[PDB]
Amino acid sequence: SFIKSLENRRTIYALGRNVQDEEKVIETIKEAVRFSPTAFNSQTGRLLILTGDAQDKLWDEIVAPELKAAMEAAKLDGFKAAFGTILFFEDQAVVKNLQEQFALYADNFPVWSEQGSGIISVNVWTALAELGLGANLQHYNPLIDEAVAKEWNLPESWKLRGQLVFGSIEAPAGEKTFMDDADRFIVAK
Amino acid sequence: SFIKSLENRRTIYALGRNVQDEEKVIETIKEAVRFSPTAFNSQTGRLLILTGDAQDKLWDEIVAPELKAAMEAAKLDGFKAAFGTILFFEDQAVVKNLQEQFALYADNFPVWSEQGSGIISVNVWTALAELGLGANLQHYNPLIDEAVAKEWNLPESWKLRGQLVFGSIEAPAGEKTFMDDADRFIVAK
Ligand SMILES: Cc1cc2nc3c(=O)[nH]c(=O)nc-3n(C[C@H](O)[C@H](O)[C@H](O)COP(=O)(O)O)c2cc1C
Ligand SMILES: Cc1cc2nc3c(=O)[nH]c(=O)nc-3n(C[C@H](O)[C@H](O)[C@H](O)COP(=O)(O)O)c2cc1C
Ligand SMILES: Oc1ccc(Nc2cc(Cl)c(O)c(Cl)c2)cc1
Ligand SMILES: Oc1ccc(Nc2cc(Cl)c(O)c(Cl)c2)cc1
Repeated sequence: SFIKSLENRRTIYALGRNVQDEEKVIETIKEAVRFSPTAFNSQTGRLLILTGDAQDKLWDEIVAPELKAAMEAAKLDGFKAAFGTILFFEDQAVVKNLQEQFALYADNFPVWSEQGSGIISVNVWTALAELGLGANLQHYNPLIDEAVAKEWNLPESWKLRGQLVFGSIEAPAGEKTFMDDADRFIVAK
Repeated sequence: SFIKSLENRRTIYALGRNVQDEEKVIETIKEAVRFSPTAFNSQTGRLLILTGDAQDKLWDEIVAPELKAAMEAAKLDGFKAAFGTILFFEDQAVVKNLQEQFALYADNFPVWSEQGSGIISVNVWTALAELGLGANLQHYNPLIDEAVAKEWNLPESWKLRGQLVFGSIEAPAGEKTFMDDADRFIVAK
């Protein structure tokens, strides 16, 4: 069931590279984004999908130095050890064009774009889990933005929002609690 | 499959009240939100689920007058005709507390909350579609916020983000196009 698929998606930090069919994984990532809704069917999400040498490079040559340099003013090995990383962006050129075309909803489009990033991120995350792969979602933006844009020659208008690290599950998810229903759902007739 | 479930979710404007098991619908809405991820497991989403008389009241006694009064400074019948409306909020008290506890990520929590609203909205939307029900997502916030808060005695800290109108499917979804893969997915090895 769909609810079972949602329940099956979890944050998995212990990731490896025991991935059998990388083509199928890419196809599934694309499909999850394709079938996600966005305001005005604006489809503002953009993805950079890194595996292999590019995966090593992101973590060793971009994230680590950026962090070290920032601090001066480990967990990273765990991210690098994964099969890959999906970097999620939102295309600001499209958001800007929507603000111009429909000045009525100018303030809304940035909000709806942010919601859209959440939407495609979890749809991909859940689709990967259905393949038996684990993932975790990181946020080393805005620190790594410029280096990522330069290395993979990305448009300036792509605004980095999240990095979904994914791979084979090497240890189970931890415990998770849930709020009291009564504190977040009200039903009225 | 999960991808099939995503593809099955569509915007349906022609909605009715031919809903067989309202308890099951409510259970499914709750489960979809429960199993959605949020930053720090903060679970900031809040829902007001309106059916029956409350559904009529929202559209006839709140949305319509607020709109008419705003304009002075139809489609609504189509929304009213649905079985119900799920109003999605984000609890600002929790966001504020997170900003205080982890001042390091103060700027992030509002963003992650917005993403979370997108996340739970589409998970519920898709779960409803799996039950054979249709829905559409509206945004009459912030115009109706105060009236909604007063009528259903909601906490001030609940910030209205979206209204998912749902019910039986009375006409099929319209045509939808998709961007070129090449313009939104980059794969690197
Ligand atoms: C919008 C968003 C931002 C998140 N940020 C991070 C993060 O930066 N680093 C991290 O390790 N997990 C992050 N998480 C993961 C959440 O902590 C996790 O989803 C939550 O604790 C529920 O656990 P689960 O994913 O196993 O269901 C984020 C999740 C969401 C939805
Ligand atoms: C964040 C968000 C905001 C949306 N805002 C509205 C809206 O205010 N009114 C409306 O009728 N549809 C709205 N939509 C519906 C989109 O236009 C619709 O999802 C998109 O055109 C794709 O069509 P589909 O839902 O049939 O897949 C919104 C969708 C999303 C994800
Ligand atoms: O209260 C509102 C009523 C109608 C709209 N118009 C609208 C219509 C569509 Cl199809 C959208 O995807 C979006 Cl984001 C907005 C926006 C706000
Ligand atoms: O670059 C970053 C690395 C680690 C964090 N910490 C963090 C850790 C968890 Cl479990 C979260 O749910 C969130 Cl939202 C943030 C935040 C940003």
